[PDB]
Amino acid sequence: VSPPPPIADEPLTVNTGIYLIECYSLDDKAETFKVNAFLSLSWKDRRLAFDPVRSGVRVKTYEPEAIWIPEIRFVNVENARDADVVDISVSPDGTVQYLERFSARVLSPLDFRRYPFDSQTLHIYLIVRSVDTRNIVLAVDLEKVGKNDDVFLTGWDIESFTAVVKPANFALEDRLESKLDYQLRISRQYFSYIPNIILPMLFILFISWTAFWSTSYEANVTLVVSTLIAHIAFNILVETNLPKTPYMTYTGAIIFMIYLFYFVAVIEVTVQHYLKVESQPARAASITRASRIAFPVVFLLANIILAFLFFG
Amino acid sequence: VSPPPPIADEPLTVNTGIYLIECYSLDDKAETFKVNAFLSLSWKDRRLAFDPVRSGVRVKTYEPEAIWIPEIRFVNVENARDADVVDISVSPDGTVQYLERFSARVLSPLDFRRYPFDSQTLHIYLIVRSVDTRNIVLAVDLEKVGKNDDVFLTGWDIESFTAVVKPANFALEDRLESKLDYQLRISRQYFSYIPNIILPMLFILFISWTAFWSTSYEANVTLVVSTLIAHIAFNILVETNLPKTPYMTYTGAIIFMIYLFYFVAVIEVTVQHYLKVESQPARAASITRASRIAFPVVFLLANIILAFLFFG
Amino acid sequence: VSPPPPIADEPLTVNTGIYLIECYSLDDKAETFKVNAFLSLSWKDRRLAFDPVRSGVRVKTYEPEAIWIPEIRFVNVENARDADVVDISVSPDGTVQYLERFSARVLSPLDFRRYPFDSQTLHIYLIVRSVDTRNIVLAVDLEKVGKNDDVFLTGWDIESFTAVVKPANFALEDRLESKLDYQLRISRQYFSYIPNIILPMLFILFISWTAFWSTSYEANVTLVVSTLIAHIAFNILVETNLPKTPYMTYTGAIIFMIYLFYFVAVIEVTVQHYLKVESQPARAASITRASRIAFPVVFLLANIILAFLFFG
Amino acid sequence: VSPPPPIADEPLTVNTGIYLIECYSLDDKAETFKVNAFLSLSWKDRRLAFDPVRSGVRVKTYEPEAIWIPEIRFVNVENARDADVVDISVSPDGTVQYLERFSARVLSPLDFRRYPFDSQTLHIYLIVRSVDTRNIVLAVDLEKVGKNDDVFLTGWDIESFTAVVKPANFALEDRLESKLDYQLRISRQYFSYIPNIILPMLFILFISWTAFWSTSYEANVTLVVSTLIAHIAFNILVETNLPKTPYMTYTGAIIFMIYLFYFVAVIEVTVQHYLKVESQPARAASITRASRIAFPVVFLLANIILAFLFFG
Amino acid sequence: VSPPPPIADEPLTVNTGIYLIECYSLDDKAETFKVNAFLSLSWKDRRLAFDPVRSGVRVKTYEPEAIWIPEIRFVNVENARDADVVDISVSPDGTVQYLERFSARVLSPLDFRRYPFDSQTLHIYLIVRSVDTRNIVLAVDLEKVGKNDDVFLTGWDIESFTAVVKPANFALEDRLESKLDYQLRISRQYFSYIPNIILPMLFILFISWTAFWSTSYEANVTLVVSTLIAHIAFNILVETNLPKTPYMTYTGAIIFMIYLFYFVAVIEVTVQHYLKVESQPARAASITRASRIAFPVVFLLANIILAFLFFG
Repeated sequence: VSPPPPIADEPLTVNTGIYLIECYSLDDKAETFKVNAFLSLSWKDRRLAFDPVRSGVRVKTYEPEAIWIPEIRFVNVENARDADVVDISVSPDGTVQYLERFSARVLSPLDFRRYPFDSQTLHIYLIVRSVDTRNIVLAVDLEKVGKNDDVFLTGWDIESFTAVVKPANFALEDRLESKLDYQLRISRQYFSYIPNIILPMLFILFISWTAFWSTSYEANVTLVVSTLIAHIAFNILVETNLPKTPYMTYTGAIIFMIYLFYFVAVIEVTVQHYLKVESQPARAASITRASRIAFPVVFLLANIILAFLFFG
Repeated sequence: VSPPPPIADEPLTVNTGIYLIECYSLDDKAETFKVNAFLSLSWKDRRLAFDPVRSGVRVKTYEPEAIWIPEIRFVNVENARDADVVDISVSPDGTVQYLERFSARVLSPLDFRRYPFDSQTLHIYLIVRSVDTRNIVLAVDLEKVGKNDDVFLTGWDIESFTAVVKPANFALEDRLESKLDYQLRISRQYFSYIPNIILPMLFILFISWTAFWSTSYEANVTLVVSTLIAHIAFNILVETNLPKTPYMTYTGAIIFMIYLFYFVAVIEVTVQHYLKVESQPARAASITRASRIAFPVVFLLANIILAFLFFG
Repeated sequence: VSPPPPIADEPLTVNTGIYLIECYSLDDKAETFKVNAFLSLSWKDRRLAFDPVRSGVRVKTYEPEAIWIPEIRFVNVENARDADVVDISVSPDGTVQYLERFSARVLSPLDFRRYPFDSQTLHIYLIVRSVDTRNIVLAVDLEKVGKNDDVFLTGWDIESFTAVVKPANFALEDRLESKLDYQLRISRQYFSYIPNIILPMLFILFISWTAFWSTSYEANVTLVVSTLIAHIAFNILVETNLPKTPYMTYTGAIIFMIYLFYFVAVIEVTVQHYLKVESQPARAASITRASRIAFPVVFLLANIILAFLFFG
Repeated sequence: VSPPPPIADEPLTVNTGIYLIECYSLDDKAETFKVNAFLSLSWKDRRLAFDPVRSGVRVKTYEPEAIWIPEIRFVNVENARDADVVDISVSPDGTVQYLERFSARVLSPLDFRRYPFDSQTLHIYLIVRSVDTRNIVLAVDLEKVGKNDDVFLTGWDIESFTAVVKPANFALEDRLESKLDYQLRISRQYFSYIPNIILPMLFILFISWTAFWSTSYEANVTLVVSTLIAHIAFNILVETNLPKTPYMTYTGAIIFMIYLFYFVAVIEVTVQHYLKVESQPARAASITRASRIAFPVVFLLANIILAFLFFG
Repeated sequence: VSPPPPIADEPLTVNTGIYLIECYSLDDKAETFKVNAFLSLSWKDRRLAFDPVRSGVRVKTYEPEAIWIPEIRFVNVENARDADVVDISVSPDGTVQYLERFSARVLSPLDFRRYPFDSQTLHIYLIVRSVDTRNIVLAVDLEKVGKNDDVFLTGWDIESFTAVVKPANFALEDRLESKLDYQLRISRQYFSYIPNIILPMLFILFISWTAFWSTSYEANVTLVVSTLIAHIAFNILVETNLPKTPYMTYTGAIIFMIYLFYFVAVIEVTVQHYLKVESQPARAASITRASRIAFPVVFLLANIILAFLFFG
């Protein structure tokens, strides 16, 4: 029951790693996802061993639950994980092997700075409660690095799983060596969003620019205002896909720019009508001809500037 | 309590099968459904038997819970199933019969590539934890294949239940023989969707094509833009039935095509008005007469191409 | 603890019945409702009795929990019911009385074929697990038939509670005598729906028919298309009351007919304008005068046909 | 453990009362609210006493949990309450004092007949399970009547808490004396609703009445139909505040009247245009001048009639 | 097990404090947030000590769970907290140290009087149950004041954590010394709301004011009414960000003012048209020219008045 005594005068090291089996339910609204995987642990019990038997009497000895096992916990998942022990075995000179399958609901945030073309990083953290004087300093073994189990996440793809680092944890300067970090890097598949959220809005905006080829005030007014109403309705329609956030994003900037363009178009139409009424047709014609070219060029330049600002 | 010893030098085989009673609540948003059924198990205990009695002293002997029973689990359902044992009986030469009714919330995904005319396949998986050296390799008996209990699922129909296969499970090259697969094949009843989601959108689109029989710019502009607004409003209305997905589907392609058609109609109306203004009525009349026939033919051809692309 | 031995050579019969106290929360979206009631049971223990005492030493003897009681379960409610035993008493020649109050969340479907004027039937099912050889065949006593407790359900009314029948249950040809059926018949109060869902839609539709008294193309186009937009907006507004279903209903047929009428009105307006443009005013006037009478008559005839089709 | 024996030949009376501490979360959709309060109980143990000690050896004696305490339950709250015992003390001649703090989720319905200016009444019910022959008939003490703890409920105000009555409970003519009733009377603060739900709708309706000062058919048609669309959109916007109910309310009647007024306005505009077309301008002018005054007067009279009908 | 006896004739004082680790999920709809922190406690056990050992036999003695520890509870969080004891140690002359990490779902309300530019204050309350005669009067130590753990809350910022005060709790004049108060002061980051909720509404309102530069009745009517519809649609779009409240706020006043401005604009347009019809063009021109300047000035003055009224 008791942990191995500090005979080696060196903290016990526990090599550990996880192996993914199936992950799913990565919703953007609650920043939650489910992970099912297999967790393995190793030991540094080489100086001594409670069962150092090496003869053929007990080949591949397996220990019961009475032997000591480390207790680890995930600091992100709410409630507690469900683990079922499946394999315990002790080799000569200690170094027992302990495998199990678990399930948890990790809590990791997302950064929607580049929502359609963003890359996220899901984090996994675990710690071990120290006992007596010797520490339980953890390490990582690259043989059981994980993944490689044909696991697929819909709407995303996986490029790496561990990139193992050991950041120094800090909690009121507690007596903890470090905390293990597991960073699942993913990328979004953005092709489906182009015909669904991007192109219809551009088509609606381009429809409103046909008012520069007409001289009817009523038709121009109807076109511009009804196009604004249609844009607002489309924004209501696709409000679920767009992320509600307390900071500034790319799509929000695009939408604000579209609103500004609608306002400027209304102003231009009113100015043209007023100039035509006061018997100055040449000025109105010149202004309309200039705007015909000015509007798309300014739109493209502003889009390029935003793309260079929002993506480095 | 202990499993039968390996006397036959052959892994114990457990014939098993399930019999549906009632299934319901197949919602498309969460990809969840509830299953209540009866699970039966058989044994290969023919080499020996803990109760091999064959005389008339104990006719149709029934075993208590102290005897060993296999432990199986469903890898898809969250939490755990609720099972109530209803019948245990031991025959001569072993071969005990063990029946129960259970309930679970299986987790199976859906593929909405052909949402209105799609066919799904719900999956059931179970495994058995091996004990000692002999394996618990599973099999299937066609006598208890299941279904045939007048079970009905609303909005769908059932064509098959098992199509029994035994895929070789893989989890870090573990020592598991295989995993049982149960595939419930279903098909959707698509008749109700035609008057509810399909025909109104086509009527709205066809309303906008009447602008090719008129020469009033204001009336044409009002017709086309208000029809676009009505289309967006209808899309908002039926957004619950249409499935939100991260890939490309059939209805999404149709909707994008409808948006493109609206844009082209606006462009054509503007071009006709501009040509009429510049004192070229013959060209405008010819363009309108050509478009009157061109638009429906192109729509039909594109629909045929999409139907051949999205259905093989 | 053990059930009465089969001394009478006849299966033990358990007379049973429930008495409603309060039912509520009948939501149409989840097809769920809550029932609180009192359940009573009787016995056929007349051949013998474990406590057949008839003297005045123990007047109105009450048994403890050690005596055997039948175990029943509801096959519709998820999880389990909460029951608190309140009265146990044994009379001469057996025939004990056992009363309790329970609570459950029954699962019963609804058929929205005639949603505004429909009549539903909530179902309650229970079974008893047989022990030994004698059966526990159930029956019903009309004295405790139930209801009659001033219980009111909002939005509905109650006309009957039991209509006691005993359908022969079937589950893989199991050894079960039958299953008790309790059918709570209810009817909906439809008066509130007429001024809320029906009349506004008819008013909107009738507004669009005023275009047959005008000769202005722009006014007619604006009227019809804006009325279509208003109809779609109203349908969005009342989408919660209308039931989402995978089959064909009455309101859905009415809405599809309204869409068809809008399309035909647009076609008629376009035809009239085209005929007037080509210097044929008499034909346009005759067509408009004919349509003025044709539209309401056809609407009424189609409504009558639908009412005779959807209600026998 | 056993209750006091019937020595006085009179049922034991338990004086009881509750003292509010904090109440919150009064949502209109689920008709649920949370109550945290302190519950006190008294006894009629004056004929005898299990601990009738009156000397100075044990001043202010406090009893352990082994002594008998009444068991009460709330018939409205689902699941069960959470109670923590904080004070037990026995005085000379019995009359023990028992205080605790509890929490529950009471289930009380609401009547939205006068939704903006309504007064509700939350109900609390509790009963005691009788033991042996003597009854546990309950009473009320006005000293601990409750409230008076600076408790505030947002959106409402409190005018009374108890108005203590003892209705005679009825459940299959059971042997229960009565049931305690606690009626928390509240009133809604209606000032915030006037600028939020009432005034904008009236402004929208009044906008549509400007069509009686114009002679342009197209402008009148646009005004009336677009105002109808705006009214429907506003109704969609404020659909959460308005209560969905299966009976007739005040706001529903107002909304139906507004729809009727829109229909009559459309009819009047069409009639005026038709009369003007047929070379009868005097009749159209007289009708418009009459309607200018007729519409507001009829609206006001109908509002007064509805206000007298819906409020006695 | 028993608390220290009252040897010092002075109530035992328990110095306490919390140290934040991570807080998240501050949603405005449910007024809920999650707190994970470390709680420390001190003792006044200086007069005596159950383990007053001061020799080197037991250096840094640690007590087991058998020793007495105070029991505290949070009066705001529903259900109960999850605490894991991590450190117990007894020093010479008592003064034990007891640390743990906990988690809870605190219940604190919010005041949306100045929703975009508001400052909230989350509250934490705890009490201790007194035992015997000596009190457990609590205090605060500024060394462990808390925070200072690089904790960040999205959408807000933190300026203070404790501002320690000890309000005198009142509950039916109970025997409780006081209740500890912990006030986490936060401020909202309002920059993102300006381009998302404020500027588009102002642009829509300004679009409607271009009707004062035109003399076409139909164009003015279309502009104003369609702008009103667009404003209602935008209000529907941003209804989630705006807080639903039963009192009067700043944004609600702004929206009501915008509705009033729309109504006045409609009235002005109608008056101008009526005056122009009756052959009084000079009066209409003067009224339009006056309104051109009057509308923005009145809007700005009303905004300034509201800003001075709603912010002191």
